[PDB]
Amino acid sequence: DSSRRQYQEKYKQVEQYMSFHKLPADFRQKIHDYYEHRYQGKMFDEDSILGELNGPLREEIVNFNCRKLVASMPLFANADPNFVTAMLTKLKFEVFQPGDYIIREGTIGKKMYFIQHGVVSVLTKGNKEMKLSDGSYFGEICLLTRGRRTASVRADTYCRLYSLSVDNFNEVLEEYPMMRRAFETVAIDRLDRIGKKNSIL
Amino acid sequence: DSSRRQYQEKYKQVEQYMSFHKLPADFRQKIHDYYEHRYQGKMFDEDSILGELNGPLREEIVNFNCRKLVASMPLFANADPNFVTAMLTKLKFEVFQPGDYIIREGTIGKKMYFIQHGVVSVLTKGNKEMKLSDGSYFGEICLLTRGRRTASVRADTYCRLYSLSVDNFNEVLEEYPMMRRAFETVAIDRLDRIGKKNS
Amino acid sequence: DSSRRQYQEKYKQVEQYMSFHKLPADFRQKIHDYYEHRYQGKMFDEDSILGELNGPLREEIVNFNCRKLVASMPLFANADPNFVTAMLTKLKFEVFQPGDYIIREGTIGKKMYFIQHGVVSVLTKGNKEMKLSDGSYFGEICLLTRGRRTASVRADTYCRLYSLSVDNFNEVLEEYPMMRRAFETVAIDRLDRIGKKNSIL
Amino acid sequence: DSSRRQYQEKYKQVEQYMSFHKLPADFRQKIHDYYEHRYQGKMFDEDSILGELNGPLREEIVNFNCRKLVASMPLFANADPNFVTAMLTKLKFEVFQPGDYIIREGTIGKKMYFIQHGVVSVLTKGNKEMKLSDGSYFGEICLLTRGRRTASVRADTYCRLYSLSVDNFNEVLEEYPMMRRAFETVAIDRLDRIGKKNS
Ligand SMILES: O=c1ccn([C@@H]2O[C@@H]3COP(=O)(O)O[C@H]3[C@H]2O)c(=O)[nH]1
Ligand SMILES: O=c1ccn([C@@H]2O[C@@H]3COP(=O)(O)O[C@H]3[C@H]2O)c(=O)[nH]1
Ligand SMILES: O=c1ccn([C@@H]2O[C@@H]3COP(=O)(O)O[C@H]3[C@H]2O)c(=O)[nH]1
Ligand SMILES: O=c1ccn([C@@H]2O[C@@H]3COP(=O)(O)O[C@H]3[C@H]2O)c(=O)[nH]1
Repeated sequence: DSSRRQYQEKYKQVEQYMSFHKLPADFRQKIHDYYEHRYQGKMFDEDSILGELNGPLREEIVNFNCRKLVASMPLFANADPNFVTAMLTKLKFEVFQPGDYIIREGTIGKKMYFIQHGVVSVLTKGNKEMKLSDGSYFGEICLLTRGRRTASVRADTYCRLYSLSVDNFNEVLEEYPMMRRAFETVAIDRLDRIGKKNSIL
Repeated sequence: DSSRRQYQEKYKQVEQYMSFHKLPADFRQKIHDYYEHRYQGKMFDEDSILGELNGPLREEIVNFNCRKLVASMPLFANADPNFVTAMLTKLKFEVFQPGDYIIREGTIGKKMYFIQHGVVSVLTKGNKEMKLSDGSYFGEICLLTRGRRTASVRADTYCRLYSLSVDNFNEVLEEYPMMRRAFETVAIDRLDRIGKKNS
Repeated sequence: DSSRRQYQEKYKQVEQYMSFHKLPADFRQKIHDYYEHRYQGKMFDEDSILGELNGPLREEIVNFNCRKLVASMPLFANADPNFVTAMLTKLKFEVFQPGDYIIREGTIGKKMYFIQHGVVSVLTKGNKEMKLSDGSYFGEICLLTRGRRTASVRADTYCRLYSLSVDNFNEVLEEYPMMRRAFETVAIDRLDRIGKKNSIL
Repeated sequence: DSSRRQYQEKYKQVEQYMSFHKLPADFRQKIHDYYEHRYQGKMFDEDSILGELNGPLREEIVNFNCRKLVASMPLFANADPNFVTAMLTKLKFEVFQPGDYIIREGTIGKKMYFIQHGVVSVLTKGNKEMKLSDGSYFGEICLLTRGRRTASVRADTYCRLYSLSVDNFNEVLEEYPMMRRAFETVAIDRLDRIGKKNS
């Protein structure tokens, strides 16, 4: 209803914005396709909806909303239910298109990504490409070690991801410190592959 | 008028959201019941409204609105009207449904709760249940001690509660440091019952 | 136009809010009278208007908007034009009604007030009442000394004031440090009256 | 469409505000001219729009939108495309009218400015004027040195400028510390001209 009307009205705005800034045709279609895949014809002010509720309802919703991600992520498959719930309530749903550089090597990293659906290539200067898909995560090394992105990460298909900010990452880890090790273990394997023998983890 | 219509429009938007996210029907009904009890057909941007006023008017409005809560609460009984006002200004209104766990034993606590109307059960592994009702509060132990929750608290009825965050709690206690003692006395008696001591 | 329509629509909301919370009749009329005196039938999103402009236009507007206050305040009558402009751009216009306690003794003070128009009584426990009016300011002692309100301040008439927050106060004073003395001088006179011989100033 | 109407509705609201505050007619016309040049009949919540997108799309859009600025600016000439993107992401678009003092000698500086289109005069007490135009920047000295503005800068034409705050400047320079040198070199040459040295 109004959710569809909000999609339509906001897409209208986007169109006007693009025409005003004279974006080329190919990019306008890309933006079109992004809205369609990201929102599917509906837009909600989720933060204001969830804000209207209480903690327990909010908990149940984030838990059900992220059921697919939870299922496919062994980090989550197995864990303490309060840890999961704390993680989930901080995640931000993001959609990426084929070709997008989600992460650029050498930049400073402020977030990590969990793959619900899609395929990404990890491109490290100095090494071969490798691929990550459903139930993998990436970007954890900068959150753990606060240095620079050790590789680029590029979407190969439409990717539905959930991002976590560094500050949120540390908020959750200060509460469930025993869970840090799980990230670190994955991080050490990846650092080993790219020739960083790394004690900090 | 527009506030009844704002409720109507908002609840349709919630229905649309639940359908999009494919939530199960009984959850959908749970959510419908929550809105009915929480908002009772009307919605307001209270932040926008209050923010259009001045301090004296907001103070007056908060005291008036919480006059029943305040009279029910022994904490406010002997108390400085400025401490009362400081507290009220910082409370967030919340409603819970029967069987909701407001608090879970073992988790980290960031808020405490005052009861305006309803009954809750305090569920402590290792001890008998106890009930709390109108004008008591709970959840204060982790705000004082920064430990884990010592008990679960479950809504037995519909509960209308006002929550106070740990940051606001400290702020107002920084301001009225004589009032910390009242909370400590209660906390101490409940720690005694569950066989705990804390220096 | 829409400014009047926004007043009317927002006053409607207020009315609904009050009926819902069952406020008594006398207080509803007080709120009515407040809207009428504060807004005069018009409402603007000033922050969004001023946000649309640039610095120089913004400067000219705050300067003209506060012409009356500037005129009647010797602190301002005389001062460096950049200091004034910096002060003005931080002030918040507030209206108070006869009987209002603007400030309560013993509380912690986070703002001071400049009187554009109106009369206030300063009520110190332990001393006689005194009055302040157009071109006076009050509440400066807590901003300077960060302790407790040394007296209550109650509106006797409709008062049109401009408030300044402590953080804004210090922001401006870190830039124009030579202006602090002016507040301190007034503060010392008032502290003397209420029996606080005070070196901190 | 709605963005043309948003301009119309917004400008009526500005007219209402100016009438309420009793601003003089020529100021009222000044403000009318500013809106015409700044917004050119359309208004958008760019924050809301961009915020609906993702990082890759916002990056693409910012680079596309600033392609002329970037090509005009020698600072970006040899530069890492990630440093360029970091900077662009932090710029705020601003327009000034002829005779506006963008900066006043002697005041405290919190921002610097890049010129996309227009000419400014640099007015230094004690020295001859100089002009700056498309692709130069100014106001960088106080961002580096945290002193007072060493000169006034006045708009001679309509000026379309992008501003960068001191906090954002440091943030991006924290990230690309090799780029600080470029700003220093310019700053040093301008300090030389006004007979100043700084260790
Ligand atoms: O051989 C490798 C090297 C790295 N990576 C990922 O790429 C990410 C880039 O950002 P980051 O450096 O914050 O985290 C990195 C890892 O998650 C990988 O999966 N396999
Ligand atoms: O015997 C008992 C034990 C506990 N309680 C309450 O349950 C609360 C759970 O969270 P918390 O640990 O921060 O605070 C606790 C108290 O407010 C109680 O009333 N009686
Ligand atoms: O004899 C007196 C005593 C005090 N006062 C004012 O009352 C104010 C109360 O708040 P404050 O303590 O932050 O600042 C105080 C002064 O500005 C006054 O005008 N005359
Ligand atoms: O001879 C001169 C002197 C100065 N300037 C510029 O004017 C600016 C004024 O503010 P600021 O002091 O932060 O930075 C200064 C420079 O960018 C210049 O281009 N040539």
